[PDB]
Amino acid sequence: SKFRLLENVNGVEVLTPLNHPPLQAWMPSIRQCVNKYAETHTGDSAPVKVIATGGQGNQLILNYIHTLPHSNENVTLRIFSEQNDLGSICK
Repeated sequence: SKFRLLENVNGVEVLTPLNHPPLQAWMPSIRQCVNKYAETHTGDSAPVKVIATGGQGNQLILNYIHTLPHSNENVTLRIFSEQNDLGSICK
């Protein structure tokens, strides 16, 4: 259950399990998703981290984790490589 840091995106740690396969190809999508998620989650409600997994086919799982007082905002989201609804999937 140890994570490696793919990237810090505007204060949000984008993490993946230590030995998870490579995800670099998803980074532009992940960055857009984090950008859009920040639009509805600011200040104390900003997520601490997002765990990225999957992505070996056309689907990536992003788990946004908040501080404990804001853990009711934690979400698992699924994004596709081809589809382009990041503005509405990532709120």
